[PDB]
Amino acid sequence: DTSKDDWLWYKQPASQTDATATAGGNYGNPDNNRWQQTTLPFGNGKIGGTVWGEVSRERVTFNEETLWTGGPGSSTSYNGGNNETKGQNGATLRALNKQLANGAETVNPGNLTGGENAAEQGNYLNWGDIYLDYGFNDTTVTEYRRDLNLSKGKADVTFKHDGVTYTREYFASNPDNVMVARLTASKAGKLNFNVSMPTNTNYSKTGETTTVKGDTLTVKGALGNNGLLYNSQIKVVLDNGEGTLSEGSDGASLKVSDAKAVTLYIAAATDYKQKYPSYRTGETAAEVNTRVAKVVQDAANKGYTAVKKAHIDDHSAIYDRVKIDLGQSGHSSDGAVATDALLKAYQRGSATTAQKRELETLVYKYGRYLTIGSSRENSQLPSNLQGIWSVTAGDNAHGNTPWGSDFHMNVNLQMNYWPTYSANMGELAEPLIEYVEGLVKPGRVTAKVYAGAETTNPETTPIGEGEGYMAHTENTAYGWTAPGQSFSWGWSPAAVPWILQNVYEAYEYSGDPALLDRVYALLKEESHFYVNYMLHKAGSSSGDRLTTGVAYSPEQGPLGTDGNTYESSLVWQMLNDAIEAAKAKGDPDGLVGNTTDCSADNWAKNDSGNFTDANANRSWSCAKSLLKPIEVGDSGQIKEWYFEGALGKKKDGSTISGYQADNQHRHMSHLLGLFPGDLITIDNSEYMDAAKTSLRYRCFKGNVLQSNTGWAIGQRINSWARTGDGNTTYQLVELQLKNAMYANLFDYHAPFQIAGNFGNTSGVDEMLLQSNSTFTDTAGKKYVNYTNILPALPDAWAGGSVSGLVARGNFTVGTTWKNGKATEVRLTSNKGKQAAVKITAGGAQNYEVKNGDTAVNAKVVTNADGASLLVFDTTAGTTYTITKKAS
Ligand SMILES: OC[C@H]1O[C@@H](O[C@H]2[C@H](O)[C@@H](O)[C@@H](O)O[C@@H]2CO)[C@H](O)[C@@H](O)[C@H]1O
Ligand SMILES: C[C@@H]1O[C@@H](O)[C@@H](O)[C@H](O)[C@@H]1O
Ligand SMILES: [Ca+2]
Ligand SMILES: [Ca+2]
Repeated sequence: DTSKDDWLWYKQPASQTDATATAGGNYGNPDNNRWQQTTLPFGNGKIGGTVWGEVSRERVTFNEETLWTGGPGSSTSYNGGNNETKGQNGATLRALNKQLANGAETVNPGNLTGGENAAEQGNYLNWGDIYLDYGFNDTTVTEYRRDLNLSKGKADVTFKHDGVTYTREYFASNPDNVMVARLTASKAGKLNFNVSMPTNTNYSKTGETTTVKGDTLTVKGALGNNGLLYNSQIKVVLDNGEGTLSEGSDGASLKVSDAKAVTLYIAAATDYKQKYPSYRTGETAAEVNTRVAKVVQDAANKGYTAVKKAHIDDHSAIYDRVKIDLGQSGHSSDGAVATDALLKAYQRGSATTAQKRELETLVYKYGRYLTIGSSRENSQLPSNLQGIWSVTAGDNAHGNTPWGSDFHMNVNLQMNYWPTYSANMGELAEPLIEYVEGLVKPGRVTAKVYAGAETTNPETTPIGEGEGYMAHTENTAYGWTAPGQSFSWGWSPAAVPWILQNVYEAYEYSGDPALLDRVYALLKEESHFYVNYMLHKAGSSSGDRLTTGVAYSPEQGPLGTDGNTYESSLVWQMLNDAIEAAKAKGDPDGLVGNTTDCSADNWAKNDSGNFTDANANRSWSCAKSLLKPIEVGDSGQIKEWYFEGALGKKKDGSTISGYQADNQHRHMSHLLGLFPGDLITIDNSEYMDAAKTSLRYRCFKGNVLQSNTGWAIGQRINSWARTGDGNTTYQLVELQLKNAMYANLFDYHAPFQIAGNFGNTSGVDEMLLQSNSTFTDTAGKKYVNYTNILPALPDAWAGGSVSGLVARGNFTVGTTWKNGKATEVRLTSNKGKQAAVKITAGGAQNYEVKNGDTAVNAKVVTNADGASLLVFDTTAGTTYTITKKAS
């Protein structure tokens, strides 16, 4: 019974599905454009398919997460893009900073660049395709449907051809490390097809072979760019013997005749490893082949029913954690509409309320689905710009694949991991944590070359004990931590502080001690790096403060300013978090310090880069207090640059060079303290009005809401949510759905970029629940990371319910509301932490707490603004119910 499952579903194959939305760069080929707008993704965090659902020549576009060009072996001098001749072991940066300190508003930052060789950078590759050719004379069908069952983690295709009902089922199992295709024909003798696996023609190879052994084909080779070994295998299994399984008449296929029912077991691997400097397992071609062979052998020995059960079990265990009911229709509703038609209706303004709710909740749920498919606990790599799904390939960076489908760390990679915790998929953040840990070794090289932070043995010094690791915007599978070849996107060292927010949240949401140790080690060394090498006393262009020196604000404005709001906001957050992590550990390193004898003069350095006063206070508390990251400009906006006057102008009325004149720059790099950070909050709201002014300019021309890239709308959804304005937040949700989603619900730039799918999920979470702020009651008592129920509920969602969301401190949160106000909150304490609960839609002072059959003593505390929390002790594993006071 699949009647209660969430489906995306279509009444026609990918080839006949609407692909008329903006294609974007790199998708001028019709077939590639069709791919990104209309195919349905599935994956196990490692391998992925995108299903076309073609009646005759069926196609599943195929990926493996580690098929990456570039890195060691791409040249004989691979050093992660670092240009020693430009960086001069920090000397270049030190001299440019002195020019800024001496009053310059900008400098020529041309030698703060690197990463010049595109072959060394490399990119993510589409592996190729699986073709299942049914031979058919005509493609004439009835009762056709293709779907993606998000609830069971599988794709389905069904049609009736010539009296024969055909079925296809595809999934990729994490427990058994295998992709499965189940193919059936209704009447015996009537399942005939050829199975092949061509690799993308557009990457170079060395010694590729397609081979047929038993019921198994193997494509096998090495990448020509870097020697990376790849191997994929399809094992065909006819149902209990019946059918002619023969080698294809071209040596490169397997032919099935006169079945019945078939199960294909599909597996793939490379010899990649996240292991600096070699990035290889050290396997031979023959070893890779044996490995891959086992996975399909074992899958085949388990059999279809067993592997399917284990996959659905594993998938639904994570997928079913969160339920949402806004009064949506679904695939089983009377009058149900296909997903492509629903999208068109929503865009037209012809969709009913129920259909609008169906699209909004489907998109929400798809962001959770896509996380499960691209980013599992045992993935070798986090989700990239496209998750794990791509059709394009070329050897070099900045080539055939847009932005190399890379790890883009000046908003996109961060966005990928915004909903991971709040949407109850905490374990799925593990590959991100490992990736950032993976940046330490190569980033120590960058830190040395560009900022003069030398770790004595960068390969064997534990994380936390080195001098610092530096990385920038464009990153890869191979420690490409160098700044890019052009400064005006390439230089962004605060990328690391930022991604460390995503990493630190793993601890904030769980309270796990093992995670605390890992996040502490990362924060300690990056905080060390900034304090000792990056920060300097600002010159006159940036006022009285420590700044981060030569800066670029992603991705507009002047090149090489004396810090900026982006870097200062992020370093402020990082120090805030480092201090919190140190405190949770007992501050065993004595690094928190204090603000006694605290001055930006404490950062004076001699010619060598050693501090003039070895003993001056440069503690984490001191540095934090000296950043002063937020300044309000003459349009009442948060300034993006410290010399800013009115919006996008200098104090003299001239235009800020490189500022996007219509005010709609996609990035909002100066508002990171509002979201995802904790600098500007509803409780600490000194700069809330300015953040809202800045947001209005970045989203509106007068009273008219502007479109933008899918990810940019996604960040705006989250930012507006943190302000408490549900109505404006919802307008941005509608905008994203109308203007940045293809028929397959992939978010687009254009072209397809997955970050906005993840940002949508996060944004909806922040509407319904926030947990990042600090409450101060009238007596000065602080409640950090209090649970905020319904902080930005739109008037459009008058009633509904949600369960399974996660708040910081490790609480599971369900809430039911009607007439715009909470009727029940269910709070499950997972760690036994003291609860502190705000009910924004209703007022917590009007409610009371129970533990099953008993009343809980909850204290009502309020602040200056007449807002209240319910404050109560809890025990691990207990669910508390909060309901309106009853007589
Ligand atoms: O060259 C790498 C940088 O590309 C920027 O994206 C450009 C894109 O390459 C160009 O074709 C044009 O259309 O504008 C885009 C945005 O300016 C990235 O934004 C930057 O991060 C680098 O990847
Ligand atoms: C993946 C890329 O990330 C940043 O470079 C943005 O400025 C681009 O517009 C694009 O979204
Ligand atoms: Ca992955
Ligand atoms: Ca926080």
